[PDB]
Amino acid sequence: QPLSPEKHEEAEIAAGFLSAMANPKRLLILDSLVKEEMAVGALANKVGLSQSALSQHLSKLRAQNLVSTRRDAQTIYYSSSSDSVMKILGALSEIYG
Amino acid sequence: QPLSPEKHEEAEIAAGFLSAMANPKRLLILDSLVKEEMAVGALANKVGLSQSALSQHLSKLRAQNLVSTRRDAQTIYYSSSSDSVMKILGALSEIYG
DNA sequence: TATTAGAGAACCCTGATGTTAA
DNA sequence: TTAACATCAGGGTTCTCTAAT
Repeated sequence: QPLSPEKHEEAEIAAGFLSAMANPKRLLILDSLVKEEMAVGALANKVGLSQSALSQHLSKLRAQNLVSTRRDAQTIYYSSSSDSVMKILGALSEIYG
Repeated sequence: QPLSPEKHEEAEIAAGFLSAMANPKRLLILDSLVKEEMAVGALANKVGLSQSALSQHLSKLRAQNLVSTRRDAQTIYYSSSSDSVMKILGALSEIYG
């Protein structure tokens, strides 16, 4: 028996989320943001990424609703309070010790 | 100030794994294979995939060592007994109910 | 059955241009 | 103007399907 289109739907969404997490630098980002608030520049020096590239990664994380922001003047502070991210990171830390 | 190259590597491996899982059809596949043994044809007909495409996806799953194979000479049976896969799927099913 | 090649799109960098607040 | 980010434009790389007269 073939799978019901709803299962396909679920798999599609889950895959979108996982894909948002399925990148090394993005993973480092989510780790760091889960543990603290950071300015984009500081993030750039923490994952060793350029401002443009990191801003794109952050945009893709925003696309999946994986990060939150607060504004102070010209500086934006990113953080992560996504249950999903913490669950996945938890599983990952259970796997690789 | 920046993350240690060791952390970069950890992130690389974890991201490689997640990338292996970050696909809808592949997710359905890993679900089905985690819960039972199946022949390639049956898999192809339950996830709504062609033989070639499914064979390619399974090739990628094998590349990350997320599945095992058994031969009945003309028929090959795929299965999954990776704790990591079950952890990620567990988290996913914890999220989306 | 697994392997190939190819089209079309998504990815992910660099570098330049936009947006927003002091 | 400067400062901190966002987004655009391009080009190389990677994905995932179909075709295999």
